[PDB]
Amino acid sequence: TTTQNVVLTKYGFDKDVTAIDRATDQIWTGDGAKPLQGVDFTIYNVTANYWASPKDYKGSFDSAPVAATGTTNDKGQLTQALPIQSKDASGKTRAAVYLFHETNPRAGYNTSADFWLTLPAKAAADGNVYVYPKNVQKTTYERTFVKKDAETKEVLEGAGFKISNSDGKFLKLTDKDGQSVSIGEGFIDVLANNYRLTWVAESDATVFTSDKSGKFGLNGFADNTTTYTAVATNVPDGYDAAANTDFKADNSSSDILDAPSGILP
Repeated sequence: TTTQNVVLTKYGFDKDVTAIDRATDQIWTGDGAKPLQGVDFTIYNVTANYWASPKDYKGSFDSAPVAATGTTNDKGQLTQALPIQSKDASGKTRAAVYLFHETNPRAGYNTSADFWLTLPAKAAADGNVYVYPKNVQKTTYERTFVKKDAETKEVLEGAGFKISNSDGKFLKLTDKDGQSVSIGEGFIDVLANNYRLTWVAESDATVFTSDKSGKFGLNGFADNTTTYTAVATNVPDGYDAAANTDFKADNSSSDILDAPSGILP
C-alpha cells in the first residue's frame, strides 16, 4: 500500500560554485540558484538488482523495471509517489530501492550522476523526501551578426541565412526531444528555450533572419574553435547577396554587408 513522495529539485549554479549536499529531510530553496525546467529523469526500481547482493550493488539498473518518468517543471521539480516496499528477484518483499537516471539535461548543463536510495527515507516535516541532484553548468558560446546596407550602413531587416560546417552540413534547431521548431527573426536564445543544434542537409536547415535591428544569431554552441559559414539564402529585393561569412562561436558581433544592386542607364 504505502508510498513516500520523492520531490526532486534541479538547480543550476554558476560554474565555479559547488552546492553543499542536502539531506532528504531538508527543504532547500536554492539560495537564488536558477531552477532548471525541462530535464528528464527515469526512475528505475532496482530492488531486485540490489537485493541479489547488497554489498556488491554499484548502481546497475540493467533489466530493472521503470518505476516512473518525469520532467522538471518551471520550479525545477518533479514529484513522484514511490512504494516503500517492493519484491526482489525471488518474490520476497524487501525495502524498495530506486535509482534516478537523468536522460536529458538542460541545454548548457552537464548531466548529473546516477543516484539511488532505499525507502523509507528520512522525510522533512511535511512528509516528503527531498533530493537535489547536481547539474554543473558548462560554458557555451554564442554569435551575433548585424545585416547592413553596404552603402547607407543602416541595418537591414528580413535577410535570410543558413549555417554550414566543414562537412557541408547545415544547422537545424530542434526542441529537447529532437522535433522541429518554428524560428523567427533575430537572435535565437537556444539556452532559454532548451533547443538543440543539429547538422543536416541544406534543404532541412534552419533559416535565420535579420530582425528590425538587423540582428540575427544564436547561443548554445559547444566550442569556440570550429569554423562555420553564414550563407545568404534570402536576399532583400534591390540588394546583391552578401558574400559567405566564415566565423567562430566566439561571443562576438560583426556586420554582414549587402550591396544595393546597381542599375545602369
